[PDB]
Amino acid sequence: THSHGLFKKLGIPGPTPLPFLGNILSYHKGFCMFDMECHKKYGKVWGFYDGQQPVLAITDPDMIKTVLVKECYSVFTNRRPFGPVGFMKSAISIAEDEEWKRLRSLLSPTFTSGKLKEMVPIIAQYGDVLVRNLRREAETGKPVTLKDVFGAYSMDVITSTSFGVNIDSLNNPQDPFPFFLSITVFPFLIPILEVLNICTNFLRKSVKRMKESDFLQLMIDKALSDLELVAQSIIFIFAGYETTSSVLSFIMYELATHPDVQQKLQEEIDAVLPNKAPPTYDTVLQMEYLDMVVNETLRLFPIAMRLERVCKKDVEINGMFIPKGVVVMIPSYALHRDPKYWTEPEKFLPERFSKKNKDNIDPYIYTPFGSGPRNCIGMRFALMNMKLALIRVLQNFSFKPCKETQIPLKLSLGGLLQPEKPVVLKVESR
Amino acid sequence: THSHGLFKKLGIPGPTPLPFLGNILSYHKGFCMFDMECHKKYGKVWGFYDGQQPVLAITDPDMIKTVLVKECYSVFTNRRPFGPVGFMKSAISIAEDEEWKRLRSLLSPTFTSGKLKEMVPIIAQYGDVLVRNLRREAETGKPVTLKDVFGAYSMDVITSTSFGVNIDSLNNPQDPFPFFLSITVFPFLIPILEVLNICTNFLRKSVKRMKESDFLQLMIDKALSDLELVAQSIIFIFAGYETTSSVLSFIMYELATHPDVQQKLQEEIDAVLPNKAPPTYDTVLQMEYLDMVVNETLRLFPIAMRLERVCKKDVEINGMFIPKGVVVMIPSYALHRDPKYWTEPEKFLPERFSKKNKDNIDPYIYTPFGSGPRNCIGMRFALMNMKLALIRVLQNFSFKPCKETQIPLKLSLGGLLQPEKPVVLKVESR
Ligand code: HEM
Ligand code: HEM
Ligand SMILES: O=C(N[C@H](CS[C@@H](Cc1ccccc1)C(=O)NCCCc1cccnc1)Cc1cccc2ccccc12)c1cccnc1
Ligand SMILES: O=C(N[C@H](CS[C@@H](Cc1ccccc1)C(=O)NCCCc1cccnc1)Cc1cccc2ccccc12)c1cccnc1
Repeated sequence: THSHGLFKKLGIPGPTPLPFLGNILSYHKGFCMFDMECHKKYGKVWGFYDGQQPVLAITDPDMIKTVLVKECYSVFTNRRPFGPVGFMKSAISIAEDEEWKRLRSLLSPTFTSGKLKEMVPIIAQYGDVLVRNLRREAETGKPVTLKDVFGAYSMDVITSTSFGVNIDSLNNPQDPFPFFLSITVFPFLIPILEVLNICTNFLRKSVKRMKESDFLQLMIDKALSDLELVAQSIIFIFAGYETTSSVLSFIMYELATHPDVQQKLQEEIDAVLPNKAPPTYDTVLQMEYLDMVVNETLRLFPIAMRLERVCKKDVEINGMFIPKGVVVMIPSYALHRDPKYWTEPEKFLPERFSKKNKDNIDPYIYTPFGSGPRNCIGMRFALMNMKLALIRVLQNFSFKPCKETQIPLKLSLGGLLQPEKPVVLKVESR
Repeated sequence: THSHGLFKKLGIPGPTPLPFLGNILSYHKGFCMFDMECHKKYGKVWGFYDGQQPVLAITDPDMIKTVLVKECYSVFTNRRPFGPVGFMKSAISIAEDEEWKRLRSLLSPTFTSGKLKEMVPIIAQYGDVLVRNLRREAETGKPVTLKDVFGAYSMDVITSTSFGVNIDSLNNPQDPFPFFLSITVFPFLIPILEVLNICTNFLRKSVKRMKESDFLQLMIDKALSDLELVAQSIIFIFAGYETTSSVLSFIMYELATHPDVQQKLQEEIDAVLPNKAPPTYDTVLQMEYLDMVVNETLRLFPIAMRLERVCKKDVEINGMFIPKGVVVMIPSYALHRDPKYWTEPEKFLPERFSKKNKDNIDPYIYTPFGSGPRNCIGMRFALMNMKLALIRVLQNFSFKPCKETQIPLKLSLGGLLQPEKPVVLKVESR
């Protein structure tokens, strides 16, 4: 508990840290409730300890703009060190400084407006596998676990949008994937596990055997290793499955508990796409209410909850001294629910993002995809992927609450932003 | 042994590393013999592994100038990480990047030509305690352990040149101070010990109680903490004792085994200082042969043996790619004995440093005090301290080999550059 006097010195409020543990016992209600409580207890700026690690929480939109944008390349370049990783240290999400800058430029032309438009005719296939897999569980009046049929779709998308492998995700899906804590109170142990190779060889040799003799194309086309190829593929595999399915489950819960929004969305889909027209790249972007629903759900459920940057050297941002080594954190979940910015923040209201009202929204308060040079590189792909899925599903089915549907939806009091009970809804055919 | 293929990839020769251990088993003859052997086996550039840590050895004087001078602030700023340290991480010798740059500027005016000239009237006291402590062990024909009477002098110097405490170092000296290895093959364990406070509180509270209510003066006069004061004091205490005594023992051994040089030096001392005149700041600098003896001894015995810098990012120096994280090492001991630069290098010959021959010496081959911005900050003080001691001792005593004198002198086959057996010589009074 030696370094537990930093914020007392700097005159920054926060919860009193216990020795060794710091303030980690306060995570018993989850990161979200802890951040929402501290945002009320200490105001605009406070600090806590993840073990011996000082973490300063900031809410000033100017100070957030400074960290994420103005001083990204200079001071706030990297996220919190995460280990043990092994060869995955070369992943773009985990790499640091110059190595990250080289990876960012190398992987950036994957999600251009042109490369995304090339994927719309490809994504349109598994949307029909998604509907037909749902039409079976709908003609039988059997409630549907959404994350299963969504994850089956989300897995089909990422394997082909990046590589080209086509699999109906109801036969054998070759893609499998607590203790993830303790690292906080035992980071000294991270370099320890850095050597006993505790990092499966499943795609470590299978994806490594991407002989191919797309994102896989533009890579072999400084330079990039074939393993540097494996680690990035795993990263792009991580997001496009779990994030895509979890948000789509979050959307259908809110569309089920708010039937008025679900119908108003179905009316717009039939308008832009008459006769159940196939969704194209440009017709998806025309739908504004679909964008408002996705934006409002991501406000209530920012699947990242927090944004983090490591302060690599002493700085004085927006009139506040911040010492080297301190982790700067932006409580995305708490800011998305801050009543000082959102009227009735717990209520699902897509009209916050109407073009009449989308101007009263600060882009450093609503940050579902981060901000600055190190934002979510797969943002445009993710939004398009989820929107292409919502259109084809709502064009065919309507969703109603079931007997076993968790109303209201508890968030996972544990680590990652998921529901406690899975989202099960009744599916009816139009 | 995963990272044991770096030099095989780069096409750089070196000894084959065993798993986990790397090449540390080759240290069984000491760093010096290992460096001298590898300098012959692989030529101008080679690499080895300190456990899993790659260390690239360079001998090209241009590449040495690049690392130590041209690219010091940019790439080669810090030495190898050393731990566990505790609060001593703020020491100038251990600090890194900006924190070191702030410490360097803050402590640099301590060893100016003016501040050194203020210490000559102060150092002249304990030189007489050194002579009188020797005159007792000389009027009794009892051989003298040099490092005892030298360390007693060297301890008297550092306590007053920096603080002002006066003690005859034959009563109780309040200054006490293997496993130091393993860190190489167990650095993962360094952050581990970083928390169980394995770093005595002896001067940690005594020197901390430097109420004083000099180097201590110029400190309280960005800013500097009072603990930042303790750590630096300990650093300055480390060098001025052990380094000063060990080199003075190295000099008297060579002056004893080479009586012709010892007399030619005594003749110059009586010339510049007739009637055993007290040595002053300017009379010490006039003595060239005294400088040549000190320089030649430091060639045969560079007490640091090696210079090291951590390559903080990918670079291509003098036409050689060097990857991030690699430790760049300059084998000072091996270069000081390189026959490609020195004629009969094992032979003590102060005439190498005569002004007729001091021009045939490359300053990036002879580096007893390092080079560049991070050179030995206490160089000018150390040379003056040792020279002020040699003058007053040789003005009174002559030294001859004894029965138990180790001839030839074995170097310590262990870690730090010391003799195996201590240097014991017979002392006679002129
Ligand atoms: C609803 C979907 C998604 C959300 C809400 C989301 C959110 C985020 C957030 C908050 C960050 C951190 C930004 C920061 O710290 O400033 C991030 C980073 C990242 N995202 Fe996503 N993400 C989503 C989907 C995806 C997808 C489909 C990909 C496909 C490759 C992806 C790839 C990445 C990568 C590689 C990073 C690391 C960026 C870097 O380190 O340069 N994400 N994402
Ligand atoms: C015969 C006497 C001495 C020798 C041969 C010697 C040698 C060296 C060497 C080789 C280095 C490393 C240079 C490099 O890596 O480039 C160094 C650094 C250093 N020396 Fe000495 N030294 C001696 C005495 C002293 C004394 C009396 C002091 C008094 C304060 C001192 C203070 C330091 C410090 C603080 C550093 C670290 C420099 C930095 O990190 O900026 N040394 N010395
Ligand atoms: O990713 C989850 N935990 C991460 C751990 S780091 C790493 C994952 C990893 C790589 C190699 C070995 C072991 C693990 C990573 O590359 N992760 C972002 C990639 C997908 C992605 C995910 C989300 C948004 N966008 C892209 C921390 C984290 C959480 C949340 C948001 C983050 C945002 C940025 C960086 C780290 C973030 C995770 C979460 C839930 C289920 N499964 C895994
Ligand atoms: O210092 C010796 N071991 C060092 C270890 S790091 C540190 C010492 C320390 C600080 C705080 C906690 C524990 C240890 C240090 O501050 N050390 C240079 C200071 C004196 C000094 C010494 C020599 C020259 N000039 C100044 C590595 C090293 C060796 C040799 C030369 C180096 C040169 C530069 C940096 C590290 C060097 C050591 C050696 C022999 C006996 N006793 C201790």
